[PDB]
Amino acid sequence: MAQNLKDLAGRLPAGPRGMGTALKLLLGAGAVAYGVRESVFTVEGGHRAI
Repeated sequence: MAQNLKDLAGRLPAGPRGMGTALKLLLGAGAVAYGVRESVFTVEGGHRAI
C-alpha cells in the first residue's frame, strides 16, 4: 500500500542560525569586559607607581 514518504526538493540558501548568534554575542561581551579590566590598575598602600 502507498505509504507516506517525505520528499524535500531544492535547497534554500542560508546558514544555520541561532547558535551562532548566541556564541558571537557572548564572545563580544567577554571581550569588552576583558578590555575594561586591562585598562585599570591598582597601586596598594606603601607602593608608588612609575
